[PDB]
Amino acid sequence: VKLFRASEPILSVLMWGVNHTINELSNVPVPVMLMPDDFKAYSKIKVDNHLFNKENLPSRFKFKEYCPMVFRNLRERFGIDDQDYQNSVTRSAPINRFLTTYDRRFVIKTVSSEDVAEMHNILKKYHQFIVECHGNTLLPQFLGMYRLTVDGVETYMVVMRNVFSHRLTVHRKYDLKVAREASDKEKAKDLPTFKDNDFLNEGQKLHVGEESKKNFLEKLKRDVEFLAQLKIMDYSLLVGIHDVDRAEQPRFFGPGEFDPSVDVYAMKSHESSPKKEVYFMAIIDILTPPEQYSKRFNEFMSNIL
Amino acid sequence: KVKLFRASEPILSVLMWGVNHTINELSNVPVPVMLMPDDFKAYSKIKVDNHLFNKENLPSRFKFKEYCPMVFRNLRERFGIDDQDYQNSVTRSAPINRFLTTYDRRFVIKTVSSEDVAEMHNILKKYHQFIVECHGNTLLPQFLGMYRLTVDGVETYMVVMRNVFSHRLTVHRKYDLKVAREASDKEKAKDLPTFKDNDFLNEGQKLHVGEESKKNFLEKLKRDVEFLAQLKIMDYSLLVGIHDVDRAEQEEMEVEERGPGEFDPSVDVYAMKSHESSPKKEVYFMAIIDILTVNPEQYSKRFNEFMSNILT
Ligand SMILES: Nc1nc(N)c2ncn([C@@H]3O[C@H](COP(=O)(O)OP(=O)(O)OP(=O)(O)O)[C@@H](O)[C@H]3O)c2n1
Ligand SMILES: Nc1nc(N)c2ncn([C@@H]3O[C@H](COP(=O)(O)OP(=O)(O)O)[C@@H](O)[C@H]3O)c2n1
Repeated sequence: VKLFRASEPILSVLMWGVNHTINELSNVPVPVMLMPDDFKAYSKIKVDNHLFNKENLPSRFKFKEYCPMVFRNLRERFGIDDQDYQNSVTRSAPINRFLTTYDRRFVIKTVSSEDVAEMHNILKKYHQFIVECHGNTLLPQFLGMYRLTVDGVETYMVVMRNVFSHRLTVHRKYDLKVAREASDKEKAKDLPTFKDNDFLNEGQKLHVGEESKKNFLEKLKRDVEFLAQLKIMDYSLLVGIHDVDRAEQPRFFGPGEFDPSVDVYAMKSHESSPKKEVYFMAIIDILTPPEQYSKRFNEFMSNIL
Repeated sequence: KVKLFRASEPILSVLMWGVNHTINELSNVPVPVMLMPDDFKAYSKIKVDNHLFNKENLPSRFKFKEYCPMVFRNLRERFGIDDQDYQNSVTRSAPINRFLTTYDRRFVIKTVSSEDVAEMHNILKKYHQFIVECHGNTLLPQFLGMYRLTVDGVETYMVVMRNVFSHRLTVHRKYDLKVAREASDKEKAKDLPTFKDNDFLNEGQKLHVGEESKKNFLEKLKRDVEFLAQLKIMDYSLLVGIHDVDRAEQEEMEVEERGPGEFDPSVDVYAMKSHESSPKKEVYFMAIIDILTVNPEQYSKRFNEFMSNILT
């Protein structure tokens, strides 16, 4: 029995709605191809119960899913099974607006109306790019877009795949994009989002060796050249470090052990490295709309190995 | 596994979608220890506005409303009907025939008026109490769900109930029994006509069910019609259908050119096998119908006296 019991009611609706839309979709055949109307399409349901099923859901709420055929195909192209997607959203309420599924596999971010407009303006070219690189990309991986209405207030959310491991703790984090640095305020939280400058003054490097590095650089170049060819900028590269040794301090998951089909942004450290670490790296914040930025970004990221 | 909801008309496509949706939603709702009064005033409503999406068989825009869903789910249980069976008979394939039956001939769906829905509401508490007191064994209609469909801004009310006839045994002749009424020359020349009382009397058909079957039938008919009278209900009928075992044998064999008279009382719940010493081997289906509405007490008495006189 799925009760959709959640930390907040909007989360109960998110769970009900992803459950509902994924079931609905399972009755819609998979097309030979997507058509242009699939990029202008939407699913909308309005719920007015009365003295019924009110234990965990509101009696009245609205759920809208944008481009359901497109995002279903994207999910497939990212290797994500539709029932797995549904289970991570509905088996248990998401947690900590910014959320993750109970199982830490997927991320749910509240977004603006404008960001939705921007996702639409870029969706056809983004889908075409996803297919051209066979799902192997450092860009955000959008798995669904939804509009929730509960108490006459609309809330937009985008579900995408996590950059970090769903099982390996990320010990330090950096956000790379002038000069930007972390506040005495930011620096005082548990795991701070340190910006570029503080990572430079710290002097950490990531040794992945030539073989890994070459193909990684290939993929980063492809992504930023695409984002430039769409005149998008102010995007960042998010990078997280996991120290196996620190993690140390009946089937047992091993130390620094992970599944690359699941933690798709992860890389093991090279043999010639100071500490044994695992790294997660991917591009973020790509919905706020120059080409020159592509150049500075790629050169910046280039000098770490 | 894919359900397409393909139907000859959009209303049936919505019917199938809605029974599917409501039975699934219900599957996440715990089954209560008992019903509460709010369950008799409750309803579920969904409104669907798709756009350039999922348009092959469903309208892009439609609404579906289910009345007292907890109650009809309990009724489903008390009639021995599984919810998964219910949804499958309605949604594996479009129903056929407004008044229609599911593809598998198990269940019947009748359009009704708004007033019929109000009347079902006013009587539902006492009807549920009656169903539970008789452990589901009754000749009355067995209501399994009540729905309101809106397609092209038009509301259509529908009641799902169990078929009086067998889902496997062919009904060869049928009557509607309650002054004097008979079947029209229009009716009398139709495929399987609805013969009224007078044609049954002038024809002189009788039903040989043997003593024990007759006695149990008359006992439950008395309980049922006293209930309907205690509800000041009238204009209801007794529906009667005849299956000739020997004829069914021949017509299976004749389609072959190009057991017999056995049935499941768990499934064909209005059915009765013919007495051992009976001219022909027959099966009978009999039930009360049309109860969503000169004196009701006299109606009960006369109805019971009449129907008493058509059995052996
Ligand atoms: N005795 C009783 N108890 C109830 N609990 C009950 N419930 C409904 N009925 C009646 O049937 C109609 C159903 O559609 P409703 O009219 O209710 O549908 P609703 O009111 O949402 O919107 P509409 O105005 O667009 O139709 C009602 O107007 C009544 O005529 C009820 N009757
Ligand atoms: N096999 C079967 N099983 C049932 N449960 C069942 N219930 C009702 N019928 C039909 O309802 C109508 C009476 O109901 P009513 O609306 O007053 O007359 P019509 O307008 O339809 O002529 C008649 O056609 C009955 O034969 C049924 N047939």
